[PDB]
Amino acid sequence: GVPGFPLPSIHTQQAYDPQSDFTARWTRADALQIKAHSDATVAAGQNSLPAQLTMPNIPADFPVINPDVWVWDTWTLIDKHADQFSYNGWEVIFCLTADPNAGYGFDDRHVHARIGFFYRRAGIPASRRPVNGGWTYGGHLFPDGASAQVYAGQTYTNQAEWSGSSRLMQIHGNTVSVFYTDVAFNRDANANNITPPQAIITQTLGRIHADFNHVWFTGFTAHTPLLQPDGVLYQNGAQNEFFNFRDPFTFEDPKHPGVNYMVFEGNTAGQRGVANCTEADLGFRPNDPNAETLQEVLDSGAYYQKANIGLAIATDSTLSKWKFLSPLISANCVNDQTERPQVYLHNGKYYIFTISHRTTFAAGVDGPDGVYGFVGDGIRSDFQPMNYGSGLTMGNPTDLNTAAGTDFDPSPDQNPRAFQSYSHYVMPGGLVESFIDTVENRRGGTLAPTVRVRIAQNASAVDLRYGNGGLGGYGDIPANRADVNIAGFIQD
Repeated sequence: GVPGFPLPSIHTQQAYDPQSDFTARWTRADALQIKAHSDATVAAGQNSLPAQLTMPNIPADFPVINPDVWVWDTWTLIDKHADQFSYNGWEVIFCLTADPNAGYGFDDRHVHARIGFFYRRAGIPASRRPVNGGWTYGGHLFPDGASAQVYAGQTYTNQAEWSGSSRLMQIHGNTVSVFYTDVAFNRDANANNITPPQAIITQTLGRIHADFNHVWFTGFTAHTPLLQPDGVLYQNGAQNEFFNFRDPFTFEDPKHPGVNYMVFEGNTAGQRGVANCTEADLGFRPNDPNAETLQEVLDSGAYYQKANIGLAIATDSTLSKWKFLSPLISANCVNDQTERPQVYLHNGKYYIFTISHRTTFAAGVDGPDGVYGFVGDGIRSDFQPMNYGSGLTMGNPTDLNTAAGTDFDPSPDQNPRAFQSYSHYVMPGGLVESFIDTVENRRGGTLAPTVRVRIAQNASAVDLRYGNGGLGGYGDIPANRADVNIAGFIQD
């Protein structure tokens, strides 16, 4: 109830059938709360965010995970409940990787990304390992031809492997199903698409292995298209050449064993630039003195920002086949990007976490790059945005009062840590891993210090007593469960 700003929308948190068609809305009313709690008295380049929603500062002299590989979106090996498993004594993490010494600049790595994996010994406290994580690099995760099979006999200039998840299919076996986003591009000489990009959510099954020294994989030769945008629940390339569709995360319905769901980044279907946002996407409470009109918001171009978090359900046991369901959350007229959705269980509630960019917010809505959060009573809920009704869980240190800039061209009046990290993922215990983007005109293609957020109902707070003032050591992505498979172990 903050002076001069609209009240946040009302959200019940009530569960709905996941098969139903109810979509929660991260409304303008909700999102505007961010600038409502942003301290407007700060000096140029100081953090205007509320201190408990700010991520600790990353040091300029951070280490690198590996001097020979660029590393960003990073996940690890999880079961159907998102618990993180070591395998026969090893921790493993899967990364979008790229090559520093090939021709291209950090910012153009994306059309080049390859999934790689790192490993290190399990069961060891972070204070006892190298400053840079101790991660030894295993190489590419997939055999070289294999991800491009999805686009065999189509024409493109670039085909890359974008992020997703790795699921331990057998809690004490070795089958892993990697879900990832198999993208293709057809760029002209100025990097413009002559033809709209393709993103296809893809499964590949493979087996993990480990001896005493060394981790490795087998399989990953079969890459099965699972989902691609249909242009009716999820926006496609024909509709918007800049459409988002990626970041598959799967899980077993906790209240229903056997049934599997997946959550992924999307956009609200339809042709780009259609000005079809509704009073519901604005979500103001009746007679609020500070509400905006639908006509104002439209006139301002906000209808260009049309993110959703999508849902799909596996149509059998193998996770090789899936049906789209109505989106879980839309952010029409609020933000174009809700990346890396995950459902997360805590205290018998359901949390959707997703990350976003300051510069994908719609006109007149404003917030940091970082992690945004929603709570409810089920998989499909009338989700309540976290903290002051805003959705903000943990932003990079940002002055919201001054211009944002970019991770390659910083504005002088903005904070040098606005782009310190991205791709935050919330691990059991509320531990948050992420990659370093920009710290004081130092680009990091590398893992950021793991950090912690205590989560309490519809609110959160960064734990300033985690590790070292909140900073928990670089690349710390720890396993809370152990897969001890003696029989595949002796099969080396």
